[PDB]
Amino acid sequence: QGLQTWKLASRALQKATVENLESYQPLMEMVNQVTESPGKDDPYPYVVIGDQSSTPFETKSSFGENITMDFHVWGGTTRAEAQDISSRVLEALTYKPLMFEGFTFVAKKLVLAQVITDTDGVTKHGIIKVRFTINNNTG
Repeated sequence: QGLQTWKLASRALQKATVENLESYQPLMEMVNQVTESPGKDDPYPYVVIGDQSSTPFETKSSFGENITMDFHVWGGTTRAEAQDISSRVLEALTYKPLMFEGFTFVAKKLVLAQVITDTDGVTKHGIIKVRFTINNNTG
């Protein structure tokens, strides 16, 4: 009953994560574009959900006991807005706690995204990588 009882439930946490993104009223006034991949050519500031680089290779399965979700945000302004888009997406992510209908997973990962201003004239973008673990998933 507890072998690989996730599968569609783990990816449905991305739907529950999309439910904190749709339930969080301050984020929608900041983006016109919270979408699950389509709308990459839509107006700035805005966000698409997926993965970064050549992360899923041959299979799209994050080892065994893990659920993985990445968010890619292009605001395109200055240093304060990159912390506001990144803090607004994580503030949504724990605004309403992550549960799916009989299934619990906890956000347990170590990452960093740095906000910087360069002399060469670079854009401000936020790349967010989140992993949720079923190991001690109390719920």
